[PDB]
Amino acid sequence: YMPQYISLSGVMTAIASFEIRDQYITALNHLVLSLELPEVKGMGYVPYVGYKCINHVSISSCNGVIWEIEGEELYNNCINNTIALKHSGYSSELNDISIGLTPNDTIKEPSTVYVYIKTPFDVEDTFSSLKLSDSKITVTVTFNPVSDIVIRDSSFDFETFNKEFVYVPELSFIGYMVKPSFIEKPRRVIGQINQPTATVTEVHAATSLSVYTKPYYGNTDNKFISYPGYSQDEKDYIDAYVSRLLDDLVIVSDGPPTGYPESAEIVEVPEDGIVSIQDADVYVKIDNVPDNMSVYLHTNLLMFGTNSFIYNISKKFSAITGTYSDATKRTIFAHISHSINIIDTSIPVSLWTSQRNVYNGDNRSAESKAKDLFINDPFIKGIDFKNKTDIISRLEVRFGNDVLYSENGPISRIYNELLTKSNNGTRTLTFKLSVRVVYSTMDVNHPIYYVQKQLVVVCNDLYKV
Amino acid sequence: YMPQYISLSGVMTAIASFEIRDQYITALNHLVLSLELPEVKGMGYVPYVGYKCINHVSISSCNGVIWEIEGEELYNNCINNTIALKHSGYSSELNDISIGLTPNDTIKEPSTVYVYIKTPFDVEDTFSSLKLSDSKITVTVTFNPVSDIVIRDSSFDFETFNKEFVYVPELSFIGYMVKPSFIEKPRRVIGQINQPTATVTEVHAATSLSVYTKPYYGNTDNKFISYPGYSQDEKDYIDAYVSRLLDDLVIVSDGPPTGYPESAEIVEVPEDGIVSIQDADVYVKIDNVPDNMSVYLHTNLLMFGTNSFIYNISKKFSAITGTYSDATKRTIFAHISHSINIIDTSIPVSLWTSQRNVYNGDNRSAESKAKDLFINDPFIKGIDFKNKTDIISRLEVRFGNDVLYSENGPISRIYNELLTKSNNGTRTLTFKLSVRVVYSTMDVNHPIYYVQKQLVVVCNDLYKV
Amino acid sequence: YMPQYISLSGVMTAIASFEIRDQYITALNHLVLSLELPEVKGMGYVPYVGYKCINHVSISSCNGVIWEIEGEELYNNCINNTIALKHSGYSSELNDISIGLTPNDTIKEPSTVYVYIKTPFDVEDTFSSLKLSDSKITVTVTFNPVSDIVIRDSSFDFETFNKEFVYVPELSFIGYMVKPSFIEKPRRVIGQINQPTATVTEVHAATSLSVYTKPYYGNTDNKFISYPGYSQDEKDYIDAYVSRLLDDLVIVSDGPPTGYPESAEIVEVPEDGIVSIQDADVYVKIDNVPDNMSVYLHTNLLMFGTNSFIYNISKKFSAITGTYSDATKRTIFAHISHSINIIDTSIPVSLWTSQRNVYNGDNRSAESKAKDLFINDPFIKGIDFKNKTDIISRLEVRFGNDVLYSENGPISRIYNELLTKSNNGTRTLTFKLSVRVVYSTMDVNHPIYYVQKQLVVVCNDLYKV
Repeated sequence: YMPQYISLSGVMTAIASFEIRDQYITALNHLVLSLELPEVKGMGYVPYVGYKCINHVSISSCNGVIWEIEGEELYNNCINNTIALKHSGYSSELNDISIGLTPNDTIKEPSTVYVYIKTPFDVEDTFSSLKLSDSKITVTVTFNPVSDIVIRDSSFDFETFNKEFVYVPELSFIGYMVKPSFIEKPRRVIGQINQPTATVTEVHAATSLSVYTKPYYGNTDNKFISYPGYSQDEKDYIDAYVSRLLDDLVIVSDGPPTGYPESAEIVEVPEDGIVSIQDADVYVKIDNVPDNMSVYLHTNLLMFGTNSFIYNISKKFSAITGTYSDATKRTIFAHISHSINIIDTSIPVSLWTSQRNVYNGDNRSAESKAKDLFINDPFIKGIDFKNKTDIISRLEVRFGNDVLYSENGPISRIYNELLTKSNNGTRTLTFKLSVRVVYSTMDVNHPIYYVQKQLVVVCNDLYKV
Repeated sequence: YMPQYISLSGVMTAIASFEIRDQYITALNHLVLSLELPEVKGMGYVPYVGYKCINHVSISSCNGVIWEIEGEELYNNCINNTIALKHSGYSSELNDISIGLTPNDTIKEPSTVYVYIKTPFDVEDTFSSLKLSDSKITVTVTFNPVSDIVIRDSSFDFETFNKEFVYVPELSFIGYMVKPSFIEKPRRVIGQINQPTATVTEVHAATSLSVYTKPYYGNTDNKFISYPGYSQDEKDYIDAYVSRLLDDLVIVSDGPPTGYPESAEIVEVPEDGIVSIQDADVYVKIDNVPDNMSVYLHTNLLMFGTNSFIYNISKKFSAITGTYSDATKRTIFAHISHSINIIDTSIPVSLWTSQRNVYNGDNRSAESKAKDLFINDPFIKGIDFKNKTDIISRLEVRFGNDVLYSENGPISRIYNELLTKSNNGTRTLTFKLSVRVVYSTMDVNHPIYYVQKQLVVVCNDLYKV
Repeated sequence: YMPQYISLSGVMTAIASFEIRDQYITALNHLVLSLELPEVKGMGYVPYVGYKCINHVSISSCNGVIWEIEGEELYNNCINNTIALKHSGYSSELNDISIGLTPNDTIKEPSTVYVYIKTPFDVEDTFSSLKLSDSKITVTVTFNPVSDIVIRDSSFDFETFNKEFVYVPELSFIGYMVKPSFIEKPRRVIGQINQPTATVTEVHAATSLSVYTKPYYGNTDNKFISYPGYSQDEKDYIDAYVSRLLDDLVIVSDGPPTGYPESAEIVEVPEDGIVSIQDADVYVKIDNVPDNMSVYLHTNLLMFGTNSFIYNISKKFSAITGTYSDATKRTIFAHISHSINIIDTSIPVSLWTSQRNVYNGDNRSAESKAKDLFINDPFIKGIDFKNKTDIISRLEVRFGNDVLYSENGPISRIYNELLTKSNNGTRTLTFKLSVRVVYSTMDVNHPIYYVQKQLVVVCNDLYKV
C-alpha cells in the first residue's frame, strides 16, 4: 500500500458535504476538518472552538449511513486527547475576551482550526480503516449556529456578525492505495427537562452505557457576570468573578455613593473597619483615602430569597484590603478573603432577578451590568462551568424489569477515569435499558437550585461491517 | 464472561476485613478502597490523604497470604498514576490549611476519597486476574493513626479529634463471572537509624531491588514553621516559608521592637538602607513609614552553631522592599531577594532549638511560633519535603560476598526514571543481597545535618501461583 | 541473558571517544551520556543544556559507521520525552540568569546532566538491541563550543570562561550478557541562506521526510534585550521583555530626563494622562509623584523604518499605571496594557540599529543596553524563540520531476502532531526528493523581516543490518 493526505473542499447548504470516490483510494481513516475563522472587527471564542461548531457528523455509502455521531459525543470521545483539543483552537489569541473600542478596530485576527473527527476506523490504523468497495463515501458535517461558539457582551453587534459569518470548511483524511469487522455506533437519549429518568429501547448488543447531566438555560438570557477566558482553572473562574464584584463592593466616595438601585444597602465602614451583615463580619481597610471621602461597603450586591433565608454574595467576603489611587480615582485592591466558589461564577444573571426572588436581586452599578457576557457553549455538563459539582446522588440501571446495576457514590465514574486514564470521566457501565437517578439537594434559597437539568444516556451498539 | 463492579462494607477491629466469596464471582481484580472523611469543626489533610491512611494491605485465602504490601510501597507503585493520586484526595478543599475561628466553625466539609489498591492481578486485565477456586478471599486493610494524615497547629484540639475520628471504609473490585502463573511480592527491609547498610536474606529469585532513604523525626516534636498546602512545588514551599519569616524580619516600630526574646538582635536600618550582618549586606527600604517610627531588621531570626560558624536565616536575605500600611498597621512587602532553599523549609523547629545549638535558636515572636504546624506524613523520602536533595554519594550491592553492582552518581535512578517514564524514581536494579551506601556531607553547622536517616531496601521476589 | 548498567570514561581530543568490547557484552542499547558542569565564579545555561552540547554522535565498528546523528536531530527525536529533557538539565538552578557581584562570587554551583542518546536499538528493547559480533564498537561524541549552551551579558568574562571550560563526559549503556534487521539512519540537508529550496539526492528507500526552518543570526552579534530563564512560556518571554522596557518607557524626573540619546523623544505626560504618538494614545498615570517632579513618556524607545511607516515599540503600549517610591527612587509599575508579542522578544538588538534603519534605532539608556544578553542556542527553529510563527505558506515535494505532495496549510504538521502525540511537530511526510517552499510575508518595515532563514530537510533512509 501507499498512504496519502487528501484534502477536499465540499458543498455548503449550515451543512457541508464531501464526496470521496477514486479508483486508487482503496481505504481511508483519520478525518480532520479545517475551519477558517474570519477577522472580527467592531465595538471571544469558546475553548475548543472547532469541536463546539460541530452539531453532527455522518459517514454514508450508497447503502446508507455507515457511522454517525452527535457533536458533543465526538468531543467527549476526544476530551482525553490534549493534541486534538489544542488543534480545535485553545489559545489566548482565540479564547481571551478581546475588546473593540472603535467600529474599525480588530477584535480577533483571522485563524485556522483543525478538528480531528475520531472514528472507529482509527483504532488499529490500517487494520480498522474504512475500505471503499468501489463505493462513493459521503461525509456530511452539520454545524451549530455561530452564537454557540462565541462569548460576547451587549455592546457587540451580534446581529450583523451572525448575518455576515460563514463556515469555511475543508475535509482531510489519510487515503490508502492498496475480512468482515465490527464497529460500535454511539446512540444518545436526552431525558425530559428535570426528569430523573431516560430509556434506551432496542438494546440487543451494547458495549457500554454512559450517564451524565447537562444544564438547560432556556429559562435565562444566557448572561453571566464573568468569564476567565483562556485561563480555565476553577481558581481562574473564581478570581475573574471576585474581580468583577470588587469595584461595586467597596466604594471610596465623598458622601453616600450614587448610581446604585434604591434597593442597594451601601453602609459607611466604621473606624473599626468591621461591617456586620447579620451574622457575617466584613473587615474593610483602604489606604490613602482622601480627607473629603469615606469607605463604603455594598452589603447586598447580589441577593436571593424565596422574611426567610438570604443568599447574599456580599456576606461571602470576610476581609478586603487595598489602596486608593488619587491619579486614577480607583481603589487598587490587595488581599481579599472570601468564600466564593465555582457555583457562584456559574449562576446566570437571570436567576438573581427571577420571579421566585422576593428581592430586586442584582444591585450592581449599570457599568458592571453592561460588562456581563453571553455564554452559549453547547457542551456544558453538570450545573457549573467546570462540571465540578456531582448532582447525582444515586443511579439505577434496569435491563428490562431487572436491576442490572445500582450505586450511590460515583464508583462507575472512578472506574471509567482509572481504566481510560481520563480526568474527565462519566458514570459508565462497560460490558431495553432504563436509567433512574436521584438528584442531590442544593438549598431552595440558592439561585443554582433553579438551573434546569437534563439527563443524558449514551449507548454504544455493536454492528457488523 | 461478564464483569461487575462489586462493593463490600467490612468489619472494623484500626483494621478493616472484607470477605469475598460467591458462586458466580469466578475471578477478580482492580481493588478500590473508599473512605468517608468527616466534617471537621472547631478552633488540613496531607496530599494523597487516601494512600497515607494505609499502613498495610493483605490478600488471603484458606491456604494463607496470596499477596501483601506495606502502605508506602503501594503508594510508590501508584506514584506515576496521576488519576489514582487525584482520587486519593489532592485538592485545595482537602489540602489547604483551613482555619477555625469559633468552636462551632466548619474547618473541613465532609468528603469521599478513593484508593486504587494496585495489585499484580491488574497488569494484563482478565489474563492476570485473581481466580477464586471456590475459595474465600479475605482483604485486610490496616490503617495508620489519623495523626499521620493531618497537618495542624497547637490551637487545634487534636486530642478530641483523635478520640472521635473513625475510619469508614468500603471495598470495591471488578468481579468476573466466567493456567499456572507468576506474581512478584514486594519485600521491604529498613536499616537501623543512621546505619548506611541493610541486608535482604533468602534472595533466590528477585525481579528487582530498590534503594531509598527516609528521614526519622523521632528526635523532634514534628513541628515545622510553614507548609504550602495544595500548592506543592519547590517554589510554593520556599514562598510559604519566606512569607512566614517576613513579619518578624522587618519591623516598623516607634522605638526598639518589643515582644522578642532578649537573645534577638533587632537593629535600626540606616538612612543608607544597608544593614551588615558580618559578611552579609541586607538592603531594606520601606515606603510610607510614619514620622514617629523607624525600620528595624531582625539580624538573627533563626540561628544555629555547634565562637564558630553560624547558620543564620536573616543572612539569607539581600533585599527587602515594601510599603507600610497606616490602615492595618502592617508592612505590605513587595520584592524580596533571598537565597532560601527547600532544605530551609524542611528543618523541624526542634533542630533550631536543639542541645547541639550554643545559641537560643529561634528568636521569632510568640505570634509566629504559635502558627507552627505538626506534619507527620508517613511517606516522606530524603531529608527535604520534595526529596530534591540526593544524599547517597555511592551505592554498593553485594550478592553473597561478590560485588553485584556499584555506582557513585544515581545512574540507576536515571535508568529507573527513563525506563518507567517516571519523574519520581529510586536507585533501582532491574533483573542474600547486601546494600552499603556512602552518605554525602552537609555541614555539621547546618541544622539539617541532625535529621536522622533510615536506609530502605525493597526486594521483589518471584512466586508461582 | 543478564543485563548490566556499564559506564565508561573515554578519551578527549572537543571530541570524546568510547570503546566497547568485552567477551561477556553480547548486546547493548540505551546510551546515556553524563556531563559534569563546573562551578561558575565571577562578575545562565540554555534549557536542555545536555542536548545543546552535542554537535554529532557516531556509532562505529571495524566495518565503519553503523549509525550516526546530528545533535539537533537527536534533540528533535527526544523533544516529546519530558523525562529525557529534564535529565538534560531543565531547572531554575541551571536555566535562570544568575548574577555575580564580585570576582569571587559563585554564579552557578557545579552539577551533573544526563543525555539520553536515543538510538534505533531502543525501540523494541532486547529485540532491537545492537549485537556485538566479537566486534569493537566505538562511540564518538563531538561537542558544540560552550558559547552555544551559555546565556550571558557583556560584563561576564566569557574569554576566560571559554579558555578554562572543559567537557567532562562519561558514557553509560545497558549491556546484555547473552536474525537480520533494518534500521533508519537520519540524513539532513540545509538549504542556502534565504533559499526556499533544498534537495536530498540518492533517495531509494526512505521511511519519512521532515521539513522545517531555522533562523540564521550571522548578520547580528546574537544579543537580545531580554530572556525569561527557566520560565519558558510565550507569556514569560513577553513579560520579561515588557519588564526590561518599562524603566526607560515611563520616567519620573525633575526636569527633562537625562542619560538618553539626542534621538530620544521624551515627552511630559499631560494632566489628562494621555500622550499621543501619531495614531496611538498611551494613558500614563503614576501615584505619589514628588511635587518637584513630572511624569515623562519615552515616545520612541525602539524605532524602525526603511518618511515612511514606523515600527515603534512605544506605540505598542496603551495603559501604564504605577506608584513612585520615594525610598528607592523608582516607579513600581502595577497594571500594563500593551500589544507586545513573541516576535518582539525575538528581535536581535542588531536589527534595531541595522543599516536598513533610517532611525538611530535604539534609544534606551546605557544601563538598559548593558543588561542585554548573548543567546547562541544551536537548536532554534522558525523566526521566534517559541517557534510559534509559521512562516511556510506553501510546501511542494518532488520525487524526480513529478509532484509527490503539495500543501498550503501545515496539514502535514497537524498529522505529525496527532500521530506521534507531540505538541512540537514539523511538516512531515510518512511513508531524489526536491523541496520548495513559499515563505509568508511579514512587513518590510518590521525588524523581523531581516532575520535570515535556512530551509532544513530531514530524510530517513532504510538500511539492512
